[PDB]
Amino acid sequence: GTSNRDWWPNQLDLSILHRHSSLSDPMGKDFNYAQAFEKLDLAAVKRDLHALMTTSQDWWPADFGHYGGLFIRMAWHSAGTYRTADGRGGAGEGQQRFAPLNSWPDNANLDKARRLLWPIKQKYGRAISWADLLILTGNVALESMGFKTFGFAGGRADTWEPEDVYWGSEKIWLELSGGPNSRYSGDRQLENPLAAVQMGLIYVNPEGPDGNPDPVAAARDIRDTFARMAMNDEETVALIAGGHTFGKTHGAGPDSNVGAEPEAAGIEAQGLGWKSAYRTGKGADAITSGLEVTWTTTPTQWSHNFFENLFGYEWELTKSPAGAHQWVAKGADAVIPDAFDPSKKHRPTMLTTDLSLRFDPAYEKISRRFHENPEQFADAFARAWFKLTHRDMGPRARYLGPEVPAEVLLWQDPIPAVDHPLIDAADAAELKAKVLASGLTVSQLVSTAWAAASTFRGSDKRGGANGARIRLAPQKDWEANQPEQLAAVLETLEAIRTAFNGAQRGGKQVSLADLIVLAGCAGVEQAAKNAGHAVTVPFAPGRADASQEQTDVESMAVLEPVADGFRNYLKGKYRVPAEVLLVDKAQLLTLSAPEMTVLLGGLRVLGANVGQSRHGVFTAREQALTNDFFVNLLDMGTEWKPTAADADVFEGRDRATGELKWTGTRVDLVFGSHSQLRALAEVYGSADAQEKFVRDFVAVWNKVMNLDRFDLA
Amino acid sequence: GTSNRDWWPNQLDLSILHRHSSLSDPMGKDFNYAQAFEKLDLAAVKRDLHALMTTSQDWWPADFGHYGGLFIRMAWHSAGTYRTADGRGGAGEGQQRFAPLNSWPDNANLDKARRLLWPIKQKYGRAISWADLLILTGNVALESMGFKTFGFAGGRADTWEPEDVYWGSEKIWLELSGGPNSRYSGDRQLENPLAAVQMGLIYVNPEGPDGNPDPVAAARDIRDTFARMAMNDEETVALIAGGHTFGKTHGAGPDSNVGAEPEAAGIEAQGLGWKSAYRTGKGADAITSGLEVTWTTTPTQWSHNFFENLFGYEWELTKSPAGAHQWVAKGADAVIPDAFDPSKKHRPTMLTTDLSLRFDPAYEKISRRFHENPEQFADAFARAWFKLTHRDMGPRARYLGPEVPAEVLLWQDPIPAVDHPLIDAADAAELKAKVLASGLTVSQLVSTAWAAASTFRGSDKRGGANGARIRLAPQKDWEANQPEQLAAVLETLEAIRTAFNGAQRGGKQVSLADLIVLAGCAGVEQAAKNAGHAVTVPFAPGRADASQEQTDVESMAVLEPVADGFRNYLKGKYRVPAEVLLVDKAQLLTLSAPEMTVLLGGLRVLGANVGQSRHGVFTAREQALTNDFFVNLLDMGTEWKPTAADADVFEGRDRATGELKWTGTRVDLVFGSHSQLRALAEVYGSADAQEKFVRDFVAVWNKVMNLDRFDLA
Ligand code: HEM
Ligand code: HEM
Ligand SMILES: [Cl-]
Ligand SMILES: [Cl-]
Ligand code: NA
Ligand code: NA
Repeated sequence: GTSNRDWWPNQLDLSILHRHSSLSDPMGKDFNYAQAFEKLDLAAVKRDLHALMTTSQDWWPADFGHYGGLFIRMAWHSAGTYRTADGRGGAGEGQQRFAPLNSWPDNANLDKARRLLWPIKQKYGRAISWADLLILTGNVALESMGFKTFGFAGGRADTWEPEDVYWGSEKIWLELSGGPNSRYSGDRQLENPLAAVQMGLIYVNPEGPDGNPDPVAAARDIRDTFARMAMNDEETVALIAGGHTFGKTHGAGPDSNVGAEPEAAGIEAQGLGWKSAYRTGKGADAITSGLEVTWTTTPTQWSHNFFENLFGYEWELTKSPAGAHQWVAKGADAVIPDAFDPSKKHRPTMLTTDLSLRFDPAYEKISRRFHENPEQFADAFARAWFKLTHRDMGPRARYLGPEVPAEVLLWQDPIPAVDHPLIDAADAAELKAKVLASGLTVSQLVSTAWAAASTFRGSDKRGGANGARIRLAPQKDWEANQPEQLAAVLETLEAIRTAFNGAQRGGKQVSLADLIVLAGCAGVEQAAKNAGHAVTVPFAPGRADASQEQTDVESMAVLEPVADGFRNYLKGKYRVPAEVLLVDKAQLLTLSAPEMTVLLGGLRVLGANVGQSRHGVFTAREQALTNDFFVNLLDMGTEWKPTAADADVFEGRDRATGELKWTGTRVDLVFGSHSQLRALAEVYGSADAQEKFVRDFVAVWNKVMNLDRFDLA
Repeated sequence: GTSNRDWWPNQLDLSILHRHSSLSDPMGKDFNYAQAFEKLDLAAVKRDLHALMTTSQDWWPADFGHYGGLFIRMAWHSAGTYRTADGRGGAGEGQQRFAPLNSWPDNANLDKARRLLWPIKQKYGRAISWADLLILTGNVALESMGFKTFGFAGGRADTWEPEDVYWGSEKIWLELSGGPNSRYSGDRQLENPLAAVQMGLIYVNPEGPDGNPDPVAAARDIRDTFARMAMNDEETVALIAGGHTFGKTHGAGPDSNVGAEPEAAGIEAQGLGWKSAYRTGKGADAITSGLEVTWTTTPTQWSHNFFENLFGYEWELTKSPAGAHQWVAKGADAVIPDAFDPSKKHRPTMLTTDLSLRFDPAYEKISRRFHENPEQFADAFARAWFKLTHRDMGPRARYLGPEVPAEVLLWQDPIPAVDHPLIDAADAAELKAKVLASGLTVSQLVSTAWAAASTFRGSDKRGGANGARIRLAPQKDWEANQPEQLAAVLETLEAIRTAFNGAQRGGKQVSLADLIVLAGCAGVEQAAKNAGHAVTVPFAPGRADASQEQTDVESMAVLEPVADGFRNYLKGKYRVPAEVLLVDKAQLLTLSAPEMTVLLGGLRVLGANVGQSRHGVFTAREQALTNDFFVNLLDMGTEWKPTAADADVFEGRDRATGELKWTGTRVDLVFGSHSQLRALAEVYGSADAQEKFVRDFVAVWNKVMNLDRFDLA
């Protein structure tokens, strides 16, 4: 059946903005997962999970009699698709159970692990999400084997369809680099926003870079991918050594014995895949990655044997039974247990990528300290495992249940507690009046609040106006934020705040974060008034102000908007058309197409553009909140042509006279071109639409202002 | 960016069932288009449309000074995508303004027509939909030019994204037959459900079949395609001769002058396409189809000149200026006006397909009769134009405004008025009790009501339980409907009805239509009681019984379910996998994936299967309303394999014992395979879900029972 994507393969795609509708959701519209989880008997689930670890099923027999390793692997893959560049991936939505992740080659046989979990998911039903369960299972596996975890938070609600993520352009699973859709260029530079070396891998190739078994060069790939998942050297060493304390790899026979991945398998396979023709197909004969490595003498017990072996032996290159490169300690005795035959033992083995921890010089220092000081290794691994599995969960206010760690970590972008009464409605009105009396303009007010709030991304729930991090490094100096203009606005708002707080009794105070938002609300109210409409913009206090010391500057970098079509801003020149970047930003802000459309057309005429550019400012009453953008954009009396200077800027001239009326960018003019967006623009540009425009604009503005307000959830 | 569709191109696609969400819709959730239209001043819109007809715009100058022809073509094409096979296409959703239809070659320059309408759309806003406006504008064009229409109904709500329609498999626009994705096979047999001869055409090729200019062979294609659009010979001759009484074609220069269609055009084209490099590119120089024909001496006025010319001359084959085949009148004088130069005239011309109306023997008889009796021609064309443009609108209860024709037509599948008091809640309880006392079983009561109601399709809003057409030819004899069992149930229900109606005072009576549905309700109630649950199923009376004479048997044939996954029924063997057919039927029924899931799992355990098949009946308590289907389908204790006899039937055996537990079809087992469906099955198969399953099932049941109930909208 030929589709629109087939006829017009480069048209913009809006269906990313309408995923996750009420239509696809089997739960009622009022279902609240946090309420369900908060009444779950978590202790009882964990007891069930404990028992499962050593209850072997014949259709996928447990190695060593214990599923713990398989489950740690499962939970680390659940979390391990995360990319800091856009916050997509991670464990937070349980996406491992949907395409394409359920069928990535790095997730081979995790379909078995997920299936083992069904009886428990079934027992507790909607009170524990799959997303929570994958992670909880990994924790319980660690605990069952003697490892003390740092804690666990619930609150990952399940999702019901695949997320739309760019995982790369290769059309072949695992394609080595250098092909026609290579994700590398230059001196081994991986394209943003990717965080893996080959399509269908979690991070790196366990045999080495493009299969070359050189630990040193494999370390460079480890470091790069891990950094693109927000982990530094110490965290990376702790995570890899920690995880490979447990279990084993599977490569009992040649890879060609393994059949179709789950999305390709027959219907009778009932959602499982990688069925193997090698011997029994499972257990002692299992083939997963094609490597055959068991790291430690006690694969079902926490120990410090991974570093004892890594440093204690000299290693030589050998091949698994499937032909993959791996390493053996030939000088060793057969000290490693066999997974099923109590009468067999094996020599110690390692992956290329494990040897990286000893032969990369920066890693060796850390490895050695963890070898000599295994308590430091256990503490690091516990912290990094928590971070790994909670990195995309958002503000601590979303964390549920009795096991949440009390320690506040810098990576969580922490917000201080509020310990004082909040402003009320009359106070908000008085502050809005003081703000407008200061001389700050509609444009200044709207721009500053937009800049503060629109760093939010729903992918990992980082960013937003809570914290007032706009006033701190590095946000204050981001080019999009107009650093000198922003400094003048913030100074005036801070003086207002100081005056208001100084006049209060009884501990009542307003935060700067709240005032930035409220002042943007005043700007929108005044814009509506400029257009002859009295409206009240809703405003919810309770934001707090974070300090510089509570703000990791390096980790904030990935939130910098380099493209923000809402402010007609592009930091430099990109391969991807600006309209594509606009939809991407909309998806991250959780906006539908209609909400995107209303919001942009309003911001244009409020003076939100960076630099006060006239591009898209299709009004003669700037700073009045009207539907002028759409009425003028859709006026057939105006003809548009790309400029000679810049093919991405367009001039709109009167069709009869040739007089120049407006200029625009691709972001502006897509609303008059794309057939779905233009149908939207038509609604808002019609003669009956002034009231609808204003209401829908105020509603989306308020949505944006509240994106990180999980304290009010 | 590689997608799931790329990796797994034949995996089932559920996003068709979650199109048209509240997310993509710019109107608020409570917007009611019928209420908006009812307050429109239709007389005012029509005056603006009359003015527009002769308000020529320089960017697309009106032929003969009058856009009427262009607009009739625009309306005919809006309605002309309709296929009786599935009810998809047609004018009823305004899909002409979206991909792919906005860019079909046959809709070239209709983007201009649509744009001429924007000032009117804009003026009236939400009170007139694009979908209604296209049709209204065609009617007003006809009226402007002297032709009295039969009527007009409003009520076509706009839609906001492309509908998912199978338009064929060709990957080349306009591809001639016999290619790798040929829509023809055999003795020119067009594949169902298609109703056009080439990809991107409305019906036929105006040059002739695959471009060969034989009017007789063209006639065969006209007859077949028009019959696939629900028109017979009389209506087809009236429509083609009526339409080509007006206006002209456009082929002033070679097609190679015309540029990108709208979805491929640059952003500066602002939603328009087919920009031409030939001379001025418009007006006297216009290129649309490549043909250059003007049919009549008065192209802006209704006349009898089409048939005078058709019969009055002998025709010679010639070429337009673009090289296309067309016909010219032998020895004729230059009597046809030029569109722009009052000093030029032209000889009469015709398309191959116009000559079909004279050279096909059956058409010639009709054409002659219309030539001799032009009042018969006028009346038939009025009637046919109304049918054309309203065929997908559904029951008359949907028709809005002051111009709706009072005459009831056979094609509207008319339902008689109700002229008596309706049963109340006490009466409903009394009838449900008599139904349960009669001996009829849960399976019989559910099956019959399913059969009556599940004929509805939302594509053209035909079918459903109103009417009690299940008791008439041809529904009573459909294989899916189990004709002998159906007759036994109808006999018992009719005796209950007769007894009930005979005991009433005043004119209170229950229709058989209502009783069929009420009796199904009772069956679901009894099923829930069998499972130990106390459930009341909602019921809305008000259906009436249609007569056989109000039920066109040939037009009902296209509603026969040849595949009905909900009854585990497949009439024969199809190219398309049964799961694909299931989703297609769910889309027709307007169900989401969750609704499809709940409904199928319930139907299976209630005994709705055709033939009492055990396939999918995964319960030991048939006729009790439980979530057994899901709990058993997801039990990993059972292993599934395709049978030796039939690869599309599967056996579920105890994994440890080998004992046979169940059998299933692909429709059954897709719920345990497809990763989105299995996620849904899991919610309903969980230990906390029995009550939710029951409630959700009763809701979807009632939805299906009410699909055609536009008298309660
Ligand atoms: C450089 C990073 C890493 C590489 C290349 C990698 C590579 C692999 C490979 C190839 C397997 C074998 C899969 C099989 O054949 O069954 C695996 C197993 C395992 N990995 Fe990793 N690993 C990485 C990091 C991690 C991390 C961060 C964790 C967790 C903290 C982890 C935990 C495990 C566990 C527990 C297994 C055992 C699975 C079982 O017992 O079934 N690994 N690793
Ligand atoms: C066998 C069926 C038909 C064929 C093959 C056919 C073909 C065509 C073509 C090729 C054009 C020229 C397009 C252009 O170059 O501008 C056209 C124009 C038109 N047809 Fe048809 N047609 C069919 C049926 C219809 C019907 C059912 C109606 C309406 C009831 C219709 C009314 C129009 C009118 C009004 C125009 C004139 C457009 C103008 O003045 O711009 N035709 N037709
Ligand atoms: Cl994601
Ligand atoms: Cl459609
Ligand atoms: Na994420
Ligand atoms: Na339709």
